[PDB]
Amino acid sequence: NPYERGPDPTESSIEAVRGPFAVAQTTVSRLQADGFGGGTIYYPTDTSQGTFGAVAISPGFTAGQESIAWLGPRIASQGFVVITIDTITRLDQPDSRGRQLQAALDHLRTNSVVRNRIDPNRMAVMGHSMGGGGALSAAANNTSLEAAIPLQGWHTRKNWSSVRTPTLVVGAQLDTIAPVSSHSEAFYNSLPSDLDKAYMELRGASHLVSNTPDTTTAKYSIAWLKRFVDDDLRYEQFLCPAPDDFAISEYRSTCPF
Ligand SMILES: O=C(O)c1ccc(C(=O)NCCO)cc1
Repeated sequence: NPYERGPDPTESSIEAVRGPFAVAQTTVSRLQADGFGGGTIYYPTDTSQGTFGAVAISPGFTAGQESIAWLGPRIASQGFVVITIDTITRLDQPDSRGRQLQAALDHLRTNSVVRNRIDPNRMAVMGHSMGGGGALSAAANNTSLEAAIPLQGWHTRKNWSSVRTPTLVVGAQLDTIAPVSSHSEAFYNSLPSDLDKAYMELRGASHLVSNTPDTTTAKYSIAWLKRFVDDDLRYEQFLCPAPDDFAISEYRSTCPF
């Protein structure tokens, strides 16, 4: 596997706030951005091991970059190019949010500071609440995406039988804004039964768990991005079987992958 980056993983390594790769960040202004409201690109400086996969993360309704900013460097420090985006308007709906995620990804293909650091064939999308519903719409409109992770996602669309991208559904047990029963779990159930997928429910968590550094959210999101954006079979140990975490209230997967 030529896409493997960094040393072999442990529980502490996937839990670390910053991984091995030192990270730097560049900004894309609202004017510089074609198809989204701008954002911050986090990237590893060490290029000696090769290019990295790309990840785009979207915020929720009326939210901006800082609700998801802590995910940028945390994920990128494991060996990824991560752009956290602002939406074009504060009221953009989940279908629009999936486009701004794809436009942010495409913008990485031609970004000057990053395009030499990116493998444009291995990209993933992420999002909180409506940004999570957008992450599903971006996968449902681009079967070449390698991973999708809606974090407490929200969407009026319940049937996702057209997603072909390995998807990690992260719901919050005590979510009232987007309850897992009618949202997150409904998304996992309508995904293809043969798709490499997994539903993870965070114990005692509200809708706001992703707006602040949550280690459980970070560790499994890293494992998913490794196993699927890098095809890194070293990270399957953390997904198959069910993780032993009190932080996880429920878990269902298509393991082994
Ligand atoms: O971001 C929020 O504060 C928010 C956005 C949308 C709703 C809503 O109307 N969803 C009903 C469908 O379950 C609620 C809260």
